[PDB]
Amino acid sequence: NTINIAKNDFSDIELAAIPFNTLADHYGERLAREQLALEHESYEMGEARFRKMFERQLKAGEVADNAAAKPLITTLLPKMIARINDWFEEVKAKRGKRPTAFQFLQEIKPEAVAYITIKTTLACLTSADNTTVQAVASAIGRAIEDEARFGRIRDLEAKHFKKNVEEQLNKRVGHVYKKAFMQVVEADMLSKGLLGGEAWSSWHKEDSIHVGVRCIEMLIESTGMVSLHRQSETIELAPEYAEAIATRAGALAGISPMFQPCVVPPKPWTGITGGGYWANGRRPLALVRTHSKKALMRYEDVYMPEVYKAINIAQNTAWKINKKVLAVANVITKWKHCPVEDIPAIEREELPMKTAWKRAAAAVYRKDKARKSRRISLEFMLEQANKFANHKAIWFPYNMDWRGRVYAVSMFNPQGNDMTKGLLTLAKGKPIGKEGYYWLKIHGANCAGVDKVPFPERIKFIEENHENIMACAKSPLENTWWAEQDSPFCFLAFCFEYAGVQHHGLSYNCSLPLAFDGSCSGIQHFSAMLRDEVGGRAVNLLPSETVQDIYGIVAKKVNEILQADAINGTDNEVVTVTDENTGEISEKVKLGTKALAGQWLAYGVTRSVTKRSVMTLAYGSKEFGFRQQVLEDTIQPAIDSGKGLMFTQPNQAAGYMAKLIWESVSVTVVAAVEAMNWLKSAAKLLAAEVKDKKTGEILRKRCAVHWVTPDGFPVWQEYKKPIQTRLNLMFLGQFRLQPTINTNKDSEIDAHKQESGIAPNFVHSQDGSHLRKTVVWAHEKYGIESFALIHDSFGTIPADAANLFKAVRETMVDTYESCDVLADFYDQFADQLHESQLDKMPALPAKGNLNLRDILESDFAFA
DNA sequence: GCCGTGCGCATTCGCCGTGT
DNA sequence: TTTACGTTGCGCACGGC
RNA sequence: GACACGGCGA
Repeated sequence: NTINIAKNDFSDIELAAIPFNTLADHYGERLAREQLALEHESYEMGEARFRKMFERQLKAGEVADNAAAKPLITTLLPKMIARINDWFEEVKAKRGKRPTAFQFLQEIKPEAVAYITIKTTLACLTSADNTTVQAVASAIGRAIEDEARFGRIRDLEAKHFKKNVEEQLNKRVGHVYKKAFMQVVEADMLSKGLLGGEAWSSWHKEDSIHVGVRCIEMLIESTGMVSLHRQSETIELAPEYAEAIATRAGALAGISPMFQPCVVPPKPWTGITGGGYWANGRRPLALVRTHSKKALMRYEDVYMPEVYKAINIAQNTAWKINKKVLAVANVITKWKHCPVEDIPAIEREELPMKTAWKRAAAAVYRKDKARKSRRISLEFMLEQANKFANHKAIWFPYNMDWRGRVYAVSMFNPQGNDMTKGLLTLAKGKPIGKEGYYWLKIHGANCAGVDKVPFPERIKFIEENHENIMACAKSPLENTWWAEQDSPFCFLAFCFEYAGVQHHGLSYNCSLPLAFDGSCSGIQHFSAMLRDEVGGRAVNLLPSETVQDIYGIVAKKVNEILQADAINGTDNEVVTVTDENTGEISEKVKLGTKALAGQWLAYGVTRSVTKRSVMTLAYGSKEFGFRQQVLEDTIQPAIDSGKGLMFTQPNQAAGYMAKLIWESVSVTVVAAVEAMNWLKSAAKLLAAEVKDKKTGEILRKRCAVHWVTPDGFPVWQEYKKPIQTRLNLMFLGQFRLQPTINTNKDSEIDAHKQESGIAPNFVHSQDGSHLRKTVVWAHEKYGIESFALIHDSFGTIPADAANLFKAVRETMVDTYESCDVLADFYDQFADQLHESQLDKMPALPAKGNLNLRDILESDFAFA
C-alpha cells in the first residue's frame, strides 16, 4: 500500500494575545507579527523537508530505514523471530520429509531472516503494486540468499573481512554496488581459499520462492502486518499498521524545524529552556544541547548567573546583511568560471571516456559528489540572506553544547564558512576613529592570509596595496584580485569598508566585525594552566618581536633529530624472531633510522608536514594517528603526484616520521601532553569497575566525570555503551534488538569513551568559559555591545577592537591567576566516589615559569 | 602470581544533505 | 544502469604451568 | 543513545 501523511497545525504556535503584547509595544505589531510569521515558517520548512526526504526513501524501498518505521519494526521483529524459532521446532519434532524451506532458512540466523522479511516486503508494498505474493516471495528469497552467501565470508572464518574487505565495503554505496563488489571479493578469496573452497552452490529460483513464501506466512502468522488479499494472488499492508507509520511520520515532521534568524532581539534566557524564540512552539530551545534529556535537567536549579548574562549579551548582538557583498555573491556564483577558489560549479563536470582511465573516473566522481554538496549549502545560505537583505537588523538566538561552547541556533548564522561570514555584518556601527582604522587594516591583512608576521608589516602590506584595494571596491566584478586572497568575501567585505574611510575619513561609521583569533586554543590553555613557559612562547602567550609558529617550531625540531639519525643511527635489516614487531612469521627489509632519516631529508620536511598533527593533538591524536596523517596528507599525495621517490616502503617511512613528530612536539609543549595524560588517568580510574580481587564483588561502580568551569558552568561527561544489541547485515545495513540477557539493565558507562573524550572536552569547556567571561568583561568594563563569536575567535566593530584586544587578554589572565583548574578538578572527584585504594592517581603536574602577566603585553595571543 | 595467545582501538563536538 | 590503490603496533584482559 | 557517503565550523 501507500503511506498517506498529513500536514500539521502550526497555526497553534501563533502565540496568545497577552504574550503577544510582550512583543508589541516592545517592538511593534509589524515586527512582532513578522517574527511569529518567521517562526511559523521555520516549522513549515522543516515539515517540507521531512515529507520530501520521506517520499524519497519510499521510492527506493527504504521505508524500514525511516525513523517512522522503527517504532513498529521493533515491535514486530521479536514476534517474527519467535515464530521462526517455534517453527523450526515443529518441523524437527515432526517425522518424515522436512519442508523444502527449512533447509535454506538454516544458513542465516533467525533474527536476520525476520528483519530481511520485515524490510524486503515492507518495501515491495510501498513501492510498486506488483504486491503479488509470487513477486514479493522472490524478493525475500533473493535477499535471504545474498545475506547467507556473502555473510559467511564475514561471520565464518573471515577476519580478513574486518581488514581487507570491511572498510572497502563502506565505500561502495547502494544495494547494487556492494553486491557487484562482494561477487568480486568472493572470487579472489578463492586464490587463497578462505572458507576452504566450498564455492556457493546457486539456489535455483524454484526454492527461492518456497522460502519467500514460508516467510510471508510466518510473518502473517506471527503478526497481521500484512494481509493476503483473496484472489495468482496479492498482499497488502494492514491498515492499523499503515495508519501507524503515517501517524509517527506526521508527528516527526513537526519537531524538525529549520531555524532562522530573528527580526527582533531574541528572547532572554531565564531558565534551561524557552529562551531564544518567542513563540512557544513544538521544539522549545534548550539552553544546553544535552544527549538524552535527564542531563538537561541537571541544569534545572544550578546557580550560574554569569553564564546566563553571557548567552544573553551575545544573542543580543544586532546583525545585518552586507549588501555590497551580497551584490557580487549573487552573480559571481552563477558564472561558469568563478575567480574564487572552490566555490562550486553551477554545472557538473565530465570525464574522458576513451591502469589509466580507472582514476579518470574515480576522480571526477568524487569531485562531483563533493561539489553537489557544497552547492546545496551555498544556494541555501545565499537564498536566505537575500531574504533578510532589506531588514534594518537581524538577530541570532544562542545556546550551548554540553561542554559550554556557544553555538548560534539558526542554520544561517555568523559561525559559517567564508561566504556566510562575508555576507553578514554588524548593525550598530560607530565612527571608525584613528584606532578602529588601524585594526581594520590589520583585519584586512589577516583576511589576505598575511598573519604570520608582525603588525607594522601587516599595515605595510595594506598600505602597499592601496590601489588594488580601491579597485576591487569600485569594480568587484571587473578587478577580482580580492577573490584570490585566503578569505575572498571577508577580504572583499573589508575592501568596501577600507574604501569608505578613504571617501569619508575617520568620522566614517563602520560596523565590519574584526576578528581576533587565538592560535591553538587547546595548547594555549594547557600551557596557561601549567605555567609552561616553553609551550607558551610557541603559541604566542609571551611577548616577542616575531610571530611564533608552533608547526614551524616542531618541524625545525624534527630536522634536528633528522640529522642525528641520517648519520648516527640504525641500519637496514631483514626481520628476525620476536624483536620489535611482537612476533611475525617471515622477513622483509626493516629499514633503520639512518635509512629513513635519509629519504625525509631527501624530501624537504617543512611546517606543512607537521601542521595537521599539531592541530589534532588537542583532540587526543597520538603517534598512530600521525602515521595516518603524514601518509595521507604528505606521502600518498606526493607519490601520486609522481614527484616523490625518496619513499620505497611508505608505511615504514611514516611510522618513523610519526615517531619524530611525536617526540619533538612532546618536548615543545609539555604542559599540554602532561596535563592530557593526567586528565586521562583521572577519567580512567573513575570509569573503572572496581571488583575486590578476593570476593569478586564490586566495591565501587563505574563513575561519570563532572567539573565546573571558572565562570560557574557545570559539565558532566558520561558516555554510555549501547543499550541494545547491534546486528549488521551485509547489504541491508544494521538494526538494533532487545538484550538477550535480562540482567543487563542499568545503563552502563563507556570507560573507553570516557578516556578519549575527557581531555579535549575539558579544554573546550575552558575555552568556552573564557569566551563567556570575555563577553561579560567587555560589556561591563568597556560597554561593548556587538560580538561576533567563533569559539576562539572574538570580534567587534573597528571602534571597539582596541578594548576587546585588551579584554580578551585580561580575562585569560584573571581567570588562571584566580584558580587552578586541574587541582580544582581533582578536588571534585577525589572524594565523591573514587575511594577504596585506587590511589595510583598521579600527582598534579608541576607548574612552570611562565608569568601570566606577560600575556597582557603579548600582541599575537589574541585570545 | 605472571605471559604466548588473542584482540580491541586508533581524532572531539556541533551541523546539514543524499544521480540516474 | 561498472570508481573506490594505500593495512601497523601498543594495552588492558583473561586463564594457566 | 543511530547506519555509511559527502560537505562546513572550532
